[PDB]
Amino acid sequence: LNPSARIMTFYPTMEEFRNFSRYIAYIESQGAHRAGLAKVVPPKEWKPRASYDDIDDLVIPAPIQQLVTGQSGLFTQYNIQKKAMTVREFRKIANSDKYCTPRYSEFEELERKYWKNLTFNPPIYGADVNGTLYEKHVDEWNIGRLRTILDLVEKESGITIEGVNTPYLYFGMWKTSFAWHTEDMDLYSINYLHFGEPKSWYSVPPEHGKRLERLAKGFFPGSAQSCEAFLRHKMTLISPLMLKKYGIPFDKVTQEAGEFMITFPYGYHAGFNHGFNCAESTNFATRRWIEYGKQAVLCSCRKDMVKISMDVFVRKFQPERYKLWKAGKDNTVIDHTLPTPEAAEFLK
Ligand SMILES: CN(C)NC(=O)CCC(=O)O
Ligand SMILES: CN(C)NC(=O)CCC(=O)O
Ligand SMILES: [Cl-]
Ligand code: NI
Ligand SMILES: [Zn+2]
Repeated sequence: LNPSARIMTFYPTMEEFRNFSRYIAYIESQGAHRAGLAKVVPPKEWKPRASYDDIDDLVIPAPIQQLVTGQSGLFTQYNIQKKAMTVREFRKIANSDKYCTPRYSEFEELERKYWKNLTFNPPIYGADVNGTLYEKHVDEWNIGRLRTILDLVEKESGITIEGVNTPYLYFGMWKTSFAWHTEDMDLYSINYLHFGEPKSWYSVPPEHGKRLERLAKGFFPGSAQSCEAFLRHKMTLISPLMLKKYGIPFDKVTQEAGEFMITFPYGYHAGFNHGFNCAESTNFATRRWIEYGKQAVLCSCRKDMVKISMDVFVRKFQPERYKLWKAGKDNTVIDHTLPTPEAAEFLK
C-alpha cells in the first residue's frame, strides 16, 4: 500500500482512538509507515487538558540558543545552554518584535524565510524539559504511559531514559529547529502539539534512509570519519532544495495545535517551529521495531548516548533466534515496506 510513500493523515473515531497500539497497527496496514511519518488528528471531542493557563510558572531548566553556520543548504547547528527561565520569560522573548514570526501569507513563504534566515538572529528553544501536560486521568494516547512493549526496559531493569520511555516538553519560537535524525535505537516516536503556532516536518522514507546518510557523509567527511552515526548528534541541517537536487525523496507536512505526529523506525525527519508553541513527545515500540533495534547503528563517539540492550526483546519475542543472534550470526535483512505483525487482523 502507499506506493508513493507520501505522508498520510488519519482521523480515528473515538472508538478507534482508545486503543493506541491497535491504531498504530491499523495505520501501518494502510501503509502509513512507508513515509517514515504520519499525522493523526484526534476526534474533536478529545482533549488532554482542560486549560494551559497555570504553566507560566513551569521552569525550563536548560533553554538552548541555536546557533547555525553554513551555506548553500548545508548547515551545522550548535546549541548553547542559557540559564534557566520559566515559561513567562520564554513567551515574552518569543513574542517580542525581535524573535516573533515574520508576516506571511502562505506556508511556502514562511518556509522560504526559514531557510533564508536560519543562520541569522539565533533563537532560543526550551527543549527537552522533563514532564507532561496531560492530566493524570486521560487514558487515550497518554504520552506518559502508552503501554507498548518498550516498557520492557523499565519493566526488566528499572532503567528509564529521559525523553525515551519518559515524556519531554518542547517550547519553541519562530525558527527553532530539530535537525535530521532517526530516533534513538531507531524507535518510534509520538509528538503532540499542545498549543501555539504550527511545527513543520520533513521526512525521508525509511527505504531511502541510507541514501540520505550517504548524502550527509558526502557533505561532512570529517564528521563521518570520527563517528559512524554522526547524524545522531542532531546537529545537521539540509534544505529541501539540496535533497531535491541530489535525488533524495522526501515529503513535508505541517502539524497544528491538537494534532499528533508519529515517526516510524528508521524514518529520518527534521523541521522547524512557526512561532511560540508547546509540544510533548516520547518514544515507543511495536514488534516490528525489534529487528530495527538490533540493527541500529549507534553513536561511537560520545558518552551517555542512548544504548538499549536488545537482549530481553530477542529473548521474549524471537526465542528461536536468540542463540543465533547472541553468536553474531543473525543475518535478517529488514524489509521497510512490511507492516508490523500486530496488523494481521486488518489484512484478513
Ligand atoms: C520525537 N521526535 C519525533 N520529535 C521530533 O523530532 C521533534 C522535536 C522538536 O519538536 O524539536
Ligand atoms: C478499528 N480500527 C482499529 N480500525 C479501523 O477502524 C479500520 C478497520 C479496517 O481495516 O477497515
Ligand atoms: Cl566535515
Ligand atoms: Ni525526532
Ligand atoms: Zn557520535
